[PDB]
Amino acid sequence: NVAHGLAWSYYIGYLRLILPELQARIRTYNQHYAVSQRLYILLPLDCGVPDNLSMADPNIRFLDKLPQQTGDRAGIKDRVYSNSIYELLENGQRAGTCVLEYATPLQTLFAMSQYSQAGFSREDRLEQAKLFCRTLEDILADAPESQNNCRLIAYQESSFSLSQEVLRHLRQEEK
Amino acid sequence: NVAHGLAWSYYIGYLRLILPELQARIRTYNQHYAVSQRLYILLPLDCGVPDNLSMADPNIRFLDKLPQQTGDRAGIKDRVYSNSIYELLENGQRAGTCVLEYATPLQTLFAMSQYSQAGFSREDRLEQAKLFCRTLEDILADAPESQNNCRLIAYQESSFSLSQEVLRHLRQEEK
Ligand SMILES: Nc1ncnc2c1ncn2[C@@H]1C[C@@H]2COP(=O)(O)O[C@H]3C[C@H](n4cnc5c(N)ncnc54)O[C@@H]3COP(=O)(O)O[C@H]2[C@H]1F
Repeated sequence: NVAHGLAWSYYIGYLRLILPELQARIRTYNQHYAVSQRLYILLPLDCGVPDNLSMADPNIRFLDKLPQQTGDRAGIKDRVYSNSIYELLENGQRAGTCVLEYATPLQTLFAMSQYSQAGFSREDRLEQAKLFCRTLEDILADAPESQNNCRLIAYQESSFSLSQEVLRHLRQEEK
Repeated sequence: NVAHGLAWSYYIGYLRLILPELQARIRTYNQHYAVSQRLYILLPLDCGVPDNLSMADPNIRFLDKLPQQTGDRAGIKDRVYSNSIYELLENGQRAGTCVLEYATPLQTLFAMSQYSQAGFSREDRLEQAKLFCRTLEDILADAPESQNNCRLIAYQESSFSLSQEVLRHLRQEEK
């Protein structure tokens, strides 16, 4: 049961910090250049987390980075928190724009199954992925930092489109 | 037993990535400006991890940052990995220079004890801190990425000097 600590580390280390300042950083980018107002976190339950989001789906294109967020943390001066903005194509048309990224601990969970010393078996990846997604959902429900500033996209994979899955959450948000 | 996953997340997410390129980044800084050749990770077993290293000890002074390390990870373009270099004073004298930082998961472990939903009790901080330090030691022993490029400083706290503790590991390294 190591997915529980990873979910809390994901909140304590990442989301508790960037979410309060997130909507102010998006308004900064929009005024100089639109992008939706919340961060969309991808949660593939098969634990397949590609490093390059454009390879997962050609219709997901990188556009530009948000302004950086820096702070002194654990002895590191101005540790850099940056997020990438993606345009989601549909039938050759720009169907939306948002800040999109995977949940890094999912791949961190994936890599633990390879190492023998971790004691984490391959068969447990899906169960711990659901637990990570479920524990993260329970955290952000009571999290004061998250006031409708974050959206979690969880899915299981033989035809599938991540652009359509992301666009689904985008369209329903506009209502 | 959540400290086990945090140690592996610390290795998979951070040390597996920066250590292979670490010694090349130090040689870059030294040639333009010396600093020791390995990264010193602070592991206070009381789980007290200040954000500003200069507050922990006045004799630990920030000097300058290393060149950044960037890579595309989990959908984020050019995620920034940066480390701070510190000069350690002794009796008003510069007694050494090295890349120094705390282990971030230690504070991440510390914050989990506050939240009730985490199910992590305050009394377990010391035991999990030792387990995190011990599990991290077992990982870096078999880690091919770590070939004498990293040093772990673990300690327990009524007179104590972190500068003296760090300088102890520095002096013994030179032999
Ligand atoms: N660049 C860096 N400098 C210093 N230490 C770093 C580091 N990268 C990693 N580490 C160490 C390894 C450990 C687990 O690394 P991951 O497996 O990537 O899981 C991270 C992913 C997410 N996350 C946090 N910051 C960002 C960000 N800026 N961009 C995108 N995702 C982020 O939050 C999780 C918990 O973060 P943490 O700071 O509590 O623990 C980290 C820290 F101990």
